Amino acid sequence: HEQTHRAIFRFVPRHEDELELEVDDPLLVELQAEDYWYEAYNMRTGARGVFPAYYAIEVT
Amino acid sequence: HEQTHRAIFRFVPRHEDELELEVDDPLLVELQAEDYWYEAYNMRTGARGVFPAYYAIEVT
Amino acid sequence: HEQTHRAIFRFVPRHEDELELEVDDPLLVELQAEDYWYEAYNMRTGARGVFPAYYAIEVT
Amino acid sequence: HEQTHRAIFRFVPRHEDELELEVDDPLLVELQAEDYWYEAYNMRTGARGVFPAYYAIEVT
Repeated sequence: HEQTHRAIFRFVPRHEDELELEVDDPLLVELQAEDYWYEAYNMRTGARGVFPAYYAIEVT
Repeated sequence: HEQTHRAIFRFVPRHEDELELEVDDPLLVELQAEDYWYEAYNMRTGARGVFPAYYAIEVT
Repeated sequence: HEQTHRAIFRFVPRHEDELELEVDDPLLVELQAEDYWYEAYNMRTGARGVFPAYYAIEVT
Repeated sequence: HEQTHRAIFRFVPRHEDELELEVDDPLLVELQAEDYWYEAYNMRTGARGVFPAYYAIEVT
């Protein structure tokens, strides 16, 4: 589908379900959990996973 | 010992080693890992654990 | 229009085009430049100007 | 002399006196102005200048 967010901080995973993030990485957020994590697809690396909500910003 | 940082965003753990954070929580960071995670002690809840570096700011 | 961000750090200008920021100041970001600066309107002081991107966070 | 801080956010100048910053750049802060700006020397690029205080953290 289409790009919803952009990563603003670098995020390096420590757990299996976490998604790696480079700054300015295009993201397609598929779910915004109630516990403040985002389930998304990294369009640069073609990878799915979760990451802390504050590491990304919407693109609008 | 003494307070080094202050949590600025709310962080809810998903993994055993992660530390829960409320906004404005006093933190005593014991280690600043090279992969961008902080090992700290939450002075409000008396709990140890790790969390994403950008969720806290130094107090000076 | 409506509030988009919130200032999180105190920012005191040094140049004519920079916008003064108090912590927790409501901001209406009108443009997110590609060089990492934000052109915004401070709803508390009714002033326009630019400031470093990391000094504000979206409100959602 | 010796390294005092580390840049944590990317900073791209807009004015002559501002100092460019890459994330994790070693900095030798020479002055901590009262208006929240830092006059420093970037040890990676060998350049002097000023930048917003919150973009760097001490190394201790």
